[PDB]
Amino acid sequence: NKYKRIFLVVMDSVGIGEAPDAEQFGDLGSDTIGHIAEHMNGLQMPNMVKLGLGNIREMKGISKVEKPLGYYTKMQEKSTGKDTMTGHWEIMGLYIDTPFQVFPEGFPKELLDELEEKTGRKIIGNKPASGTEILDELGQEQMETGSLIVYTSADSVLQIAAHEEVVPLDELYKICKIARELTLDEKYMVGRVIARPFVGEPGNFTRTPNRHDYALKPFGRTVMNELKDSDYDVIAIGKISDIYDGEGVTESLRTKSNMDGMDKLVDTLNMDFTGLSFLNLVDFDALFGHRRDPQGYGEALQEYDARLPEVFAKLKEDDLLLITADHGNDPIHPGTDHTREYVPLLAYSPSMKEGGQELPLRQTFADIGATVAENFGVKMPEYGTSFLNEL
Ligand SMILES: O=P([O-])(O)O[C@H]1O[C@H](COP(=O)(O)O)[C@@H](O)[C@H](O)[C@H]1O
Ligand SMILES: [Mn+2]
Ligand SMILES: [Mn+2]
Ligand SMILES: [Mn+2]
Repeated sequence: NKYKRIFLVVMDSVGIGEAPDAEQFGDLGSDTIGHIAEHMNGLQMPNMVKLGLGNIREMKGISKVEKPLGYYTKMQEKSTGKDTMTGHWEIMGLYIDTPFQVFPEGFPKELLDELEEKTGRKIIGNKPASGTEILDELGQEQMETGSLIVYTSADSVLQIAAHEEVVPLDELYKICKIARELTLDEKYMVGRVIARPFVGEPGNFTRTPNRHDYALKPFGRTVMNELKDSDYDVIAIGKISDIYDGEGVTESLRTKSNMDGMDKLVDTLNMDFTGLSFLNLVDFDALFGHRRDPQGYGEALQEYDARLPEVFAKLKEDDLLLITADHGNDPIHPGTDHTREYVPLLAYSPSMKEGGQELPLRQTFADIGATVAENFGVKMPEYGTSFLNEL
């Protein structure tokens, strides 16, 4: 093998400008990093600059360098969707024709009626809301009627909330399994069905740790699947394991923030393993992208960049670092959904003694999976062109 360990970092939603097909998604003028850089009056990311982020595209405070540490380019998404599942599944060697849906006006009547008819329970709510806001509004009604609080977020989820003393956990889990079967439908395909049990009284409701997720498996066997079957290590950090529904994962590390995510990346650098370490930094998307907060987004990027020098110091000669994104989420853009954007790609190894160069534009996210697969000599994915030999 050329590289013993590959460390892949997904900076979630950190796009680098509108894709060629952005108009179809209503995403013209979208530019995640660029608008953040403009808002911040110059983004302070000297370590990403040294890798060659500005060499991909120059933005305010992000300039190009003569000798970048590693190789640089951007990737174009080939799959139909701009959601998290689609992005991550493509990265690992798949092509997804059927996009996952978001529901800013609530779920369609047809789906809710069929869920009512199958469960024998009424449905209240049907709108985007946080866990705290929806329980204060409809929690008391739920307790008194025995109905189900169905709600969503800015992402592709269907959440069902019910009181543990009123609706038993096992009954709530069975309802979510039915909801999962009904949402395996093109008209209303959700990425994740989430059980949201809660306890307490009107005025003081609290969500219990009895939360259960019901996700879909990737539409095809991934490079992660092939690595695991060939006895390689596949360490998932953050929400990576959940996104792939555990497929191809040998070990999973839970994180609570971006800084905690970088701590667990440092933990894997200290581990004697052979294979892939896979990190997702979710804060960019969940906290700032969807909430349209360019200031908080900007600060988070600067906080992330300041952690990189320690990562550079720990990388060995046979280690490869890959930094990318799964889609865009422009914090200065209409609505609450993601943006169809190019994603940056940086590939760095300390063994690159004379630095890196420009790679050809990656026509699919699957080029990463193809590179990972060729490196470890496992079955090549159906989609993607490896850039291993260019490095
Ligand atoms: O808790 P996570 O990170 O798994 O987040 C989970 O629930 C969130 C709701 O947030 P809230 O609690 O404010 O309603 C969703 O947006 C997200 O898709 C889901 O993975
Ligand atoms: Mn848009
Ligand atoms: Mn994402
Ligand atoms: Mn999102």
